[PDB]
Amino acid sequence: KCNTATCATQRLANFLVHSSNNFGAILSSTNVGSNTY
Repeated sequence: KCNTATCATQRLANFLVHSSNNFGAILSSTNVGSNTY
């Protein structure tokens, strides 16, 4: 354990870059075909 706000933000940060980025990654797979995907 680091210090919570430390080790926690470090894990919390793991979902920060994933939970927020993964979105542009899905929106990035819809009109990718435009036609009937």
